[PDB]
Amino acid sequence: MNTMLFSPYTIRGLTLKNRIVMSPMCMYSCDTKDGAVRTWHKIHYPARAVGQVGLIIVEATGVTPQGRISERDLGIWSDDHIAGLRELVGLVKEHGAAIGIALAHAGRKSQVPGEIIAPSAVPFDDSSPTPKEMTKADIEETVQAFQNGARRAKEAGFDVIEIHAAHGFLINEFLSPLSNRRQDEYGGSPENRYRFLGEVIDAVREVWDGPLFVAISASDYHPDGLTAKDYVPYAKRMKEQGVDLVDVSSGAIVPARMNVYPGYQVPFAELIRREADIPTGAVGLITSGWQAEEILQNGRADLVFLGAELLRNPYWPYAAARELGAKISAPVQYERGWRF
Amino acid sequence: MNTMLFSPYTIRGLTLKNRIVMSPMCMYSCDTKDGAVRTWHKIHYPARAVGQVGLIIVEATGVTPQGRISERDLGIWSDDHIAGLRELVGLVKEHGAAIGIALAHAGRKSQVPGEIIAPSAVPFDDSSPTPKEMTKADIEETVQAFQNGARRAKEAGFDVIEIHAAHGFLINEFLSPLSNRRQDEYGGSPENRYRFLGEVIDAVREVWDGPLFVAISASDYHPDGLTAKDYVPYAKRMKEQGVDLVDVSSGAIVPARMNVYPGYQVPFAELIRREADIPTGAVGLITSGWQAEEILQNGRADLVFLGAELLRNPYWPYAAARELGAKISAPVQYERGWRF
Repeated sequence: MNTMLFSPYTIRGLTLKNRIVMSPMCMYSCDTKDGAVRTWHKIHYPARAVGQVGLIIVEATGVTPQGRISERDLGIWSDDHIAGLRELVGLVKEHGAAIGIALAHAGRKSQVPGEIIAPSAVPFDDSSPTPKEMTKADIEETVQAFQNGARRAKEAGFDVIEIHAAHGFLINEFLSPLSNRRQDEYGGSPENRYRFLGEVIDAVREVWDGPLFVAISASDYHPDGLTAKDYVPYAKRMKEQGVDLVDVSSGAIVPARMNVYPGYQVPFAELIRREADIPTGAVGLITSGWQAEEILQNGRADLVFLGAELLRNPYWPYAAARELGAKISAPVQYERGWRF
Repeated sequence: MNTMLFSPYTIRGLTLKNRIVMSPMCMYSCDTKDGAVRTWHKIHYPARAVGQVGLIIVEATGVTPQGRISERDLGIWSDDHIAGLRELVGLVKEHGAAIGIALAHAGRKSQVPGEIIAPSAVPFDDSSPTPKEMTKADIEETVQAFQNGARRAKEAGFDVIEIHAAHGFLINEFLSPLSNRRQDEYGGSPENRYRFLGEVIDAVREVWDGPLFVAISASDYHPDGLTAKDYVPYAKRMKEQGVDLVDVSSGAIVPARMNVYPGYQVPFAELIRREADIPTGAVGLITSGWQAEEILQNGRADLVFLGAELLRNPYWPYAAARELGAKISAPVQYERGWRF
């Protein structure tokens, strides 16, 4: 009847109607290949809003055309993108939900034709292009791209920003010593590997005072790589720098074996939560409403992030609320249809 | 593995990918009160298309402003409506589904301010306005409105048209002797009560050669009213007149007791099907994929029409296909998410 999953959650001054969040998931549907928002996105994202998702994070959006994963990604490297994005914001908020955006750079895992960049000139695998080692100029400009992305997102009317430092992409690559072999201030030590992310958090916080997430991969799944222990100092640092919540997933820095099963990334989300004393978001194989409730109720995370579950059902919250016997607001058009 | 629910179904030359159909359900979301298509409709209808519904019938659309149920309904009484509707058609078809529209007149059950019309000047209940008995001129013009609605729907690019003669609305009111007390060619006998619908089917068929549904209420649930027996001659007539399928629901002509339970309108849909030798669509409380499969497999109907089920889940076909272990096409963006 009276559950935690469907309880409000305030981040800074922004209040989410529930703890359900849509994770960023690339839709590869910018057919115009210019980072533009499209018909697809205007159907896809508000559908989850209608289904009572409390916070919807728009897919990894490239801060530069270089930093796209693919050519068919969304972009925010130009003021021309603000209008497309502002409409998307309107269409999602109109139907109840809050909206965020994952500012992203794909680093050495970019599949865009041409030069791709990374902290060190070291490919993802045997089959991947070797990226260009970044100059201090490249670094500064990339931090600047992130700041501009944030400025644009603010102007488009987003409620939340997520700095995307996960899944083997640029920022994640600086953090992991597998990929960061630099011998200047940006590599070589725990504090140095953090600096890139740190300057991005500062750079974004200059132009944006709203709710701020950071996505991480808490484990590299590699003997010589990082583990969730390593992100505890980093999360403590993020807290001081003003990061409000940590979106805790894992993996994808280098090819690796991964044991996948229900809530397999929850203990990462909890370790960072308790040890760094910072709010976290759990993600990855959260099927039922029951399972989400246990996560929140046992202080494992503060928001449950959903992925395929919301691709499989955009109205998953209604399904979960039936399963938990909870009362939630139906759009007025579906009140009688959602017979409680 | 290999099921009937997810088998094609060709009507005239139009082939539906499966037997799933979204029933027309009024959304009361024309806030501009001018019959215009709106943001709401452009999210609502393509969401079900994305979820692999084979045929989506747009809500009861008023052929005149008088024939709206409410002021916030969709309309098709003007050529100005063609553009709004053509876009909606585009947004639904773009994402796989076929699209239809229920041409509607609300008769004496209209709640629009001003004059409402009916075959006889007899209200719905004690609490309802008394309608204006229709002149032969009124009749002709109403048939003409229906024809124009069809012409516009064709021009907007709809694949299917449904003449809405159900749920106690205008055409249904001519058919039922509860509501039709006329003593001219339009009332008094079984053949006379049919004539209004008959002239509408002819009038629509003049301007439209595509797939044509007719919605009926097979039972008035009243001792002196019609029963599904009575719609067998009428369905035989509809067949000759070129009607391709009959959308068989029931009730709502006058206030009445209704026993409601799973597939409670299926035997209506089957009687008309076998006895008139015409394709039918079953509707009303069809929860599972299992239950839909039995209907199709035992020749009870040819398409299952869905209502609240699709308000509760727009991707119900995916749910049903999991339940039946059937292979269906996911939009390319959700292929991996819909892991089969």
